[PDB]
Amino acid sequence: TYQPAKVWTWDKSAGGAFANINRPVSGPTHEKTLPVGKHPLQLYSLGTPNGQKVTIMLEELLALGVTGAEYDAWLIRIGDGDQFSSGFVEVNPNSKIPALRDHTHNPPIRVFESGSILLYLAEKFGYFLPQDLAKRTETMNWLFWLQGAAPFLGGGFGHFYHYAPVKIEYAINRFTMEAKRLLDVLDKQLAQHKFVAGDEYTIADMAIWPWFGNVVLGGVYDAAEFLDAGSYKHVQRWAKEVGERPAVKRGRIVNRTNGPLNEQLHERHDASDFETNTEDKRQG
Amino acid sequence: YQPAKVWTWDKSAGGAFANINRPVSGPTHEKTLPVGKHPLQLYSLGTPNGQKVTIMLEELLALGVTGAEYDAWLIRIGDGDQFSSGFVEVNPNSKIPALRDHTHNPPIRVFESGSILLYLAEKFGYFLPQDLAKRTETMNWLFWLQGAAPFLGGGFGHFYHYAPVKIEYAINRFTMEAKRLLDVLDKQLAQHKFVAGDEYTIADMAIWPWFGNVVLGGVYDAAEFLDAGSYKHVQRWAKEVGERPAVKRGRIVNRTNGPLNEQLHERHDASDFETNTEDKRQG
Ligand SMILES: N[C@@H](CCC(=O)N[C@@H](CS)C(=O)NCC(=O)O)C(=O)O
Ligand SMILES: N[C@@H](CCC(=O)N[C@@H](CS)C(=O)NCC(=O)O)C(=O)O
Ligand SMILES: N[C@H](CCC(=O)N[C@@H](CS)C(=O)NCC(=O)O)C(=O)O
Ligand SMILES: N[C@H](CCC(=O)N[C@@H](CS)C(=O)NCC(=O)O)C(=O)O
Repeated sequence: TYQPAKVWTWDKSAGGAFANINRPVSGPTHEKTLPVGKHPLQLYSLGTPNGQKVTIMLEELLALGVTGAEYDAWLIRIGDGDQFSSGFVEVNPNSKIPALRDHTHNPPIRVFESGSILLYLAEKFGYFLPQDLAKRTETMNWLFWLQGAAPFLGGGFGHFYHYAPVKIEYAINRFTMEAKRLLDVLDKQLAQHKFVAGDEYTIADMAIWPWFGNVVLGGVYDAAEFLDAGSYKHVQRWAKEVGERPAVKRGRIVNRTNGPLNEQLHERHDASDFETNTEDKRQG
Repeated sequence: YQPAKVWTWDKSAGGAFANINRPVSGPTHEKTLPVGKHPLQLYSLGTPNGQKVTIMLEELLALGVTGAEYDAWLIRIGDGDQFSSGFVEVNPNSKIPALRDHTHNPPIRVFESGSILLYLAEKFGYFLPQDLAKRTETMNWLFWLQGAAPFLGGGFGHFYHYAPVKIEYAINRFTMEAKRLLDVLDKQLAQHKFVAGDEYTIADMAIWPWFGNVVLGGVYDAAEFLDAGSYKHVQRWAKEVGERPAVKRGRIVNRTNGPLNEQLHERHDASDFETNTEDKRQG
């Protein structure tokens, strides 16, 4: 019967999902400077649920004509360890996407953590975060909630249900029960409010949709049936409402490398890229 | 064992926190929350997440910010107090800490410890830099904490410490990550006195009760396992922050175990630290 050691040590031979990238130590593995484009915002990211939050926000800002939200979204393949380049570590020492630099300052200001990037963009431009203190505070409560909940959905439920090479009943049960509890909190909130934090769409919706909205629409971990996604009537209503917004349809495909080819735009350097550079146009 | 097509909730599970954990949210009983005389009403327990907030409130009072006066009411999460109707009304997620600011009508509810730290920093104007670069870097680390603690607590703490059955696969996954996060923090503190820069902020208050106390042996009985003495900069900073007068006080609010002089079950007036700690209630 297994007993932990007095002092944990790393077995590099264990293998398994993300074996090639996960380590007990942080920092750079190689020297590479990040590319920088002509736009004021430089984003270094991948179209996972956390990258999508940020590119949905950027697209929503552009739809309101916000010229300062123009951006270059450079692809960082986390499977290849691009997050451990010297250049990437300088923008985010935690080596996770998304990471952004705002080049309208000197020196440029780095922003890492998807939730921090959403708050930074909301404050910078003044949209998608209410002015009223009570409404702003509710919006922040739900944004934080997501930032504290996604780790359970991804690092817990998604890991054990989808990626782990061994199906562990105790861990699947613990993390599926919690993912359901979180969906239930979200469902009972959306029963009473059009959007997560109230009557208006905010950065809280943008943070939550790529995780909880996509999970119930079948888009993450092949888990909608296992999670009984159809039982969360109000999550479904809201996930379809937010998912149909034109800026969400564009934001959700930026830096995306899975799904239908016509729903992948591997980098974004101008608005016209959506017309000409999606992966369905690059098959020859 | 193979997962089902659709997960169903069995009982017969009696593992750690199995008696409070459910796949559904909402109240288990009806009870109103107590309300005291002070402007800020806190409903919490002195776990790492409660301590973030009581530290901030004590730091603000140390600066003479009288509007941070607070009632810190005890919520016993092991008794299901987080599932009363009154508690669900302040935080529909049923976790502590949760706070209401009764200087508004209706009072403004604030839930998630990181949301509370931000709300208080913005309300009073302390512990969140005004310079945009420094402000942004403080928020990066605060959000980093809020996204990292789930792995330290609901992963590492759960599988290493609380679960009586030690599941090697899970313990290796979450220990590795705990150490990676410690190393991030150590490499940052190698270059900076506080987590976000030169000055103490809400980011230190968020991170200390988790990563600071883990390295000092205060959480999960894990310092040896984690090789915590290897993170020299986390140790330096953890000791430096722990010496702060307001940290010494904040860390004991709503604590219900440990030495008697390190337990103040509720805080309802500043003199409670002199009169009403569990050691002083000894007759
Ligand atoms: N708390 C984070 C989590 C970010 C995150 O988990 N990014 C993942 C991809 S979605 C990643 O970069 N993983 C790289 C790795 O684990 O090495 C945030 O909200 O930004
Ligand atoms: N993301 C959270 C987590 C809060 C949390 O995990 N609270 C725990 C105590 S430290 C809790 O109330 N647990 C009660 C339960 O799980 O039923 C926050 O930062 O406030
Ligand atoms: N270090 C990895 C990389 C995979 C990954 O980073 N997953 C992301 C989603 S793409 C995640 O669970 N993020 C948690 C969060 O968003 O807080 C792992 O072993 O789980
Ligand atoms: N629902 C429980 C209760 C235990 C609990 O709430 N743990 C807190 C620490 S006291 C936690 O890990 N919080 C995670 C966070 O702060 O994000 C669990 O099964 O993990």
